[PDB]
Amino acid sequence: SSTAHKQQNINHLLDKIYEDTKYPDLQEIAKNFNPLGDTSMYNDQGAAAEVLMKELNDHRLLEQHHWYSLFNARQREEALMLFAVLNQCKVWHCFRNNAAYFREQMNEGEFVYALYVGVIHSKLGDGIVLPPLYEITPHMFTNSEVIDKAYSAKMTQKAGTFNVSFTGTKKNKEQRVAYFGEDIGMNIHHVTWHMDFPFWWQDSYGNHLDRKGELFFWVHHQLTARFDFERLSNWLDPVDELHWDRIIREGFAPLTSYKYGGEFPVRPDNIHFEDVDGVAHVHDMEITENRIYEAIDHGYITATDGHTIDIRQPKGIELLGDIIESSMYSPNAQYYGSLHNTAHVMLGRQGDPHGKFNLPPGVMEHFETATRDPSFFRLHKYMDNIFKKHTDSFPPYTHDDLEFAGMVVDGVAIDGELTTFFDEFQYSLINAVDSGESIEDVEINARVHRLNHKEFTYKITVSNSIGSDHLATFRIFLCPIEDNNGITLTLDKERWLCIELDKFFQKVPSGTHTIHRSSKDSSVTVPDMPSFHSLKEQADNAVNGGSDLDLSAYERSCGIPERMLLPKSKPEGMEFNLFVAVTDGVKDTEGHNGDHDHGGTHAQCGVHGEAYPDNRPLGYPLERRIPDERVFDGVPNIKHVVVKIVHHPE
Amino acid sequence: SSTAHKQQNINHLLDKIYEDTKYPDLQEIAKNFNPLGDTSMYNDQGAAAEVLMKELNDHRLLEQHHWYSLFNARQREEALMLFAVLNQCKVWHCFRNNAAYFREQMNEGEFVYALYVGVIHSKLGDGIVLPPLYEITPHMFTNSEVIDKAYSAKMTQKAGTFNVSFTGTKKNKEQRVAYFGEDIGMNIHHVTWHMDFPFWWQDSYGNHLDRKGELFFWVHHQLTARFDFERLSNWLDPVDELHWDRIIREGFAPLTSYKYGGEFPVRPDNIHFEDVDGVAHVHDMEITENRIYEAIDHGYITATDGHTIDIRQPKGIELLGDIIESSMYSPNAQYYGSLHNTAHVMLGRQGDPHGKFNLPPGVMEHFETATRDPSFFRLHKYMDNIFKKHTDSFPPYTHDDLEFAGMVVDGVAIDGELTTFFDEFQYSLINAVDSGESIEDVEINARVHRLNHKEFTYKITVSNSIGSDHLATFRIFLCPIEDNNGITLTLDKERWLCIELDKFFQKVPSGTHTIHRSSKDSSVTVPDMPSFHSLKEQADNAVNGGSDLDLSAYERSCGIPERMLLPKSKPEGMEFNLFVAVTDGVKDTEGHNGDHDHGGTHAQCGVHGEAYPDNRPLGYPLERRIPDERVFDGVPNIKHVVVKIVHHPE
Ligand SMILES: *[C@@H]1O[C@H](CO)[C@@H](O)[C@H](O)[C@H]1NC(C)=O
Ligand SMILES: *[C@@H]1O[C@H](CO)[C@@H](O)[C@H](O)[C@H]1NC(C)=O
Ligand SMILES: [Cu+2]
Ligand SMILES: [Cu+2]
Ligand SMILES: [Cu+2]
Ligand SMILES: [Cu+2]
Ligand SMILES: [Mg+2]
Ligand SMILES: [Mg+2]
Ligand SMILES: [O]
Ligand SMILES: [O]
Ligand SMILES: [O]
Ligand SMILES: [O]
Repeated sequence: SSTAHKQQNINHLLDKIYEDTKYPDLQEIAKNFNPLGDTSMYNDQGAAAEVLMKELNDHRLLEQHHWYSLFNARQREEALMLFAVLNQCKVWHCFRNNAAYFREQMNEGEFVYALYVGVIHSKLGDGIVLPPLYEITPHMFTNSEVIDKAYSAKMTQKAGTFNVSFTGTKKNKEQRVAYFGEDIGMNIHHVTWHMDFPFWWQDSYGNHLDRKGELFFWVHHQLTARFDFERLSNWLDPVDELHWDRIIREGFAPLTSYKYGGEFPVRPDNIHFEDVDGVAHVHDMEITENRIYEAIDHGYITATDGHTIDIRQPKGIELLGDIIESSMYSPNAQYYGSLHNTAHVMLGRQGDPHGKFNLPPGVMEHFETATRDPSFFRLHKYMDNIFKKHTDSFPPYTHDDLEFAGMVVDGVAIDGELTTFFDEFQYSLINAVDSGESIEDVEINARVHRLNHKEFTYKITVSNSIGSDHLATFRIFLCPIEDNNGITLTLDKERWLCIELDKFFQKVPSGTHTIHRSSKDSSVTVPDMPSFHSLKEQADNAVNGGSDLDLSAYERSCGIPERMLLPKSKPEGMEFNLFVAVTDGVKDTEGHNGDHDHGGTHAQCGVHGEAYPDNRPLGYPLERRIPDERVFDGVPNIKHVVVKIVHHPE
Repeated sequence: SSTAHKQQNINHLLDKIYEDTKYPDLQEIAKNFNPLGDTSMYNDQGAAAEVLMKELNDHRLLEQHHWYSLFNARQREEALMLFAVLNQCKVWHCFRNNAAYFREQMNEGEFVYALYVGVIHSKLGDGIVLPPLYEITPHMFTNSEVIDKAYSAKMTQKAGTFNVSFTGTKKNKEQRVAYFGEDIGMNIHHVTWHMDFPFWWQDSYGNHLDRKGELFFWVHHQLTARFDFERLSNWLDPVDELHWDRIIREGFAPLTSYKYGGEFPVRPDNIHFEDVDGVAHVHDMEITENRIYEAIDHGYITATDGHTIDIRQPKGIELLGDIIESSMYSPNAQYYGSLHNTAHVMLGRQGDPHGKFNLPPGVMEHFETATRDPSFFRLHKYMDNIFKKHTDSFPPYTHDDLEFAGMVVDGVAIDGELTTFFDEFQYSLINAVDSGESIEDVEINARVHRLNHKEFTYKITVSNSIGSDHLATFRIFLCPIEDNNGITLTLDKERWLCIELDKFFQKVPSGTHTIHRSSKDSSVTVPDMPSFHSLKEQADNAVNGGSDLDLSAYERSCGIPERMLLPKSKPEGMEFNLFVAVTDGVKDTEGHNGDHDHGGTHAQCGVHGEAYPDNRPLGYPLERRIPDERVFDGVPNIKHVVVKIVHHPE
């Protein structure tokens, strides 16, 4: 019931997840605990526990040792039944005991999902650090070749560390950017964002997820823009957008497998979409798309009873994210459907669209794996352009809109060269292999090459010519100067390609002062996850003894990995525009304070258990059309400078 | 150097083929034997050993733990270099020592292939029974799910027997006939036929393979006709033929994996052929096809210098098989290419035709696996129709052609009901899993359901009204009466669909006599292979002690499995025409004797180390057009009767 004991409990529950628990205390609980024995431990007096126990007793739950997809409606419903129980627990012993009990009864994929979102969305989970999913379920992050070497290492009872190479061949130009969507941390960022902001969320679970639909737009806009920056760095053109009536040019072979369920399916190059039995017809996707664009071009969403909901206003983008994803916040799912989530399944199933071949779900049908597929970025550019029609519909900002009166950016510079490189990172495959009973384990690791960069610090010189210190928001973006054809981009053509590097609030005293901000402190990024082995060691050292470790150290798992803050760029160097906008922090943070702690990842992942701290539209001030660059040049609190990034190859 | 010791040596060499040998004697030989140390052990005084050793010493051979395809030109060349050495050994110690030495140096797939064809084509191999390849390399015969359970059984050190189900789902109508092409014995029949009659054979290896090109036509004609009989039994239409300019309707997901190389690739439904980089353009296949048909319709094959080779003669079909397969017997590979073998690769590679995805060869690129793919039978019907244009070009047989004067078939009947069913068969997966060092093995088996039938005996009453006993050939075929639409077939429309059930030579004494022939004695079929475990036990029992076991018991591994002699048919029963032709055995066997032993599989697999014993065209007397059924009805030595086959489901 302390953080050390809770962390250890979670560590134990997630250990060797494909086998019955090996911890005597958890075995005893799974044997003897009755989820219905004392309903006073629940806030709903047992309602959720009754629902799940009835499903269990009627033999209606998915078996153990079976693939699980969050996009599968019934499997999701089953996972959410366990989430609902955990979420109702008043105290930790309820949470732990129900987790231990249902770990041994329910499908492992459902259980892991429910336990993670249960920890994230319950106050009882505060202070717990979830192990990286690439060590809890390594199959979802590790190609089949390396798993086989792990299987071989286990079959032969010999330790080893095995190198993971990217999918494809050098003949496949898309392999040039495999280090983006295949990065294990980028995959954790993506799954964790959706765990923090789930489309199935209903506020009856206990609280509201502030601005979720707009953050849904923004986080995926940033994934798309970041991927395109890697393409530009590797002599590739931007991704095309998907369209339902045109071929998906770039196929994909994941070369990965489920632990149970077989190899992930492949998609050949240059295929037309086919209807997917049990999911949707291609034509249904076109109609859904049309209906969303009808709302955007009408300027209003149509409610279930036909009345209009105005979207010509700052929350319009959020309501659009609600209906596009779609989430349970959608005002009218009967009419607007679920374009984005259904599209994930439509794409994921194109290797077996009629269920003739007994193929498991595609990589697009899991947030753990979706960015590994090149078609992820074609789909999300397509979706991004829907949002962009709405954001482009507003009048361009004026001088008066943008000016922070009395605040001028005199200069922008960086301390330290902008240098990227690849280094090596290891994670454990032990959870992927079968052990027991009464046979000892051996160390089995994967080694991956990952993008990284050297530390740097921004130097932003501002002059506050008001006679008072003022809170300011510093908004930092990296923008392309030229496209892959060497063509110089206008600001209007740059703005939608810019990637967010940082956003922070800082008091600017009167006078001229230099603000320093380290790359490591970015509110866009989070560090590499601590290893499962490290979390066990720290939790065990605390429990066996008694030591209050400041676990309030790790960031969150949602956020672009720190190592991927910068695009790869080129060995010969590339020049980019570093764009800084300094805006009125008093107005931006009204209702959430400026001195308050906002965590390490508020730019795209918000603040755990709090409202979103920045009132401005996501992407401000680049999210509206800029047809006249003179407007931005005339605003003293906006400035961009040219910076150079060099890739250091091996 | 005796059969017991040779069998044990082979057993040891093939044991746990993915790991260094565990037998101390073979380890010593691999360490100390010099293939170039005493050239007097070779018939070529070491020429072949020098070629292979140079390749080995120059690091030019395929690494161990890598996929192998006989259709890969360079990998085949490497395997054949080892075959060439084994084939030159004068005595067994040369054969054994070179096998042991190169087992530890060469790729395991190349080694197994070379060792099998070396045993088959060397007189030193006489009396050896090769273990079934499904136990030597189980990955090539076992779906990935079951291998994973084997991997799990090994990782956990627990014995088990695991059920293999057919690929696909019940929504896939092609799964109705998966028991044909996925039968492990049918796969061994196919690989062994090609090992007995390899397209790479050159007579400089020591002997000629009699009528090989015509047997190539015939064995594949019979595979195609037998598959279509299973389709008819399961309410399916006949397979369509492939065409290079039309879609391949039926895709395929093997759900199988290589031990090294990854999962076998899938082919989606309804794809057009694409050019395959490094293999051929689709257009090249069309041109090759056209050139073959030009020879057929000209009535002659064009030699390299332009002179004509007449094919309007009994050996024409053989020369066509030579140029179509193509084999090294082809008179003009520069012009006629290799339609059939290239088509195997063209089909096999359609999941990755441009090498972008790092996918290993398809199931069509191994004789072990090719019949698992539905497209196998569409390709081979296409090829079969090329041969049929030639065979249809000859004048129909006349009464005088067909009559065996003084020999009448008075009656045809069967002792015993014709009943099919499915039963269970087990084979070991131990060679598929990793062991060692110094850790004990455990029993790991696959259980498959396989077609089978009850024993029956033909009763053929003949009257020999010549005043002398006469040798006769009994030719027995099963022919459809109606197609899948309930339409009654004419004899001309039946004949190409008939399947060979038996062919035997027997002296018919003067008078009226009943000939009895058991289904078990069919010259078309061979029994199930003895298990690797059984072969080890019998060889070990002989070596450790001294006992001359009549190993001259097992048939061969080439031949339709006995269990698959009859089509499945239907639970409600199906009627077929049983066609018996009794022909002049003196003329049919001229040059090969009648009383001589022809083995158990001469109909399609010939006689090991001897000429083909039947002079008639393969398929006689059904291989020419029969436009006038009156001709066959007027021949007393031909008779057909209606028989019923019933399937007994579980
Ligand atoms: C794996 O990578 C490490 C460093 O990244 C290297 O030392 C080692 O040689 C590699 N192993 C293999 C088998 O290539
Ligand atoms: C496997 O098949 C056997 C007989 O074919 C049967 O007894 C057994 O129940 C099957 N096992 C499973 C797990 O279905
Ligand atoms: Cu997402
Ligand atoms: Cu998405
Ligand atoms: Cu063949
Ligand atoms: Cu073939
Ligand atoms: Mg299922
Ligand atoms: Mg290779
Ligand atoms: O997403
Ligand atoms: O996504
Ligand atoms: O073949
Ligand atoms: O074949």
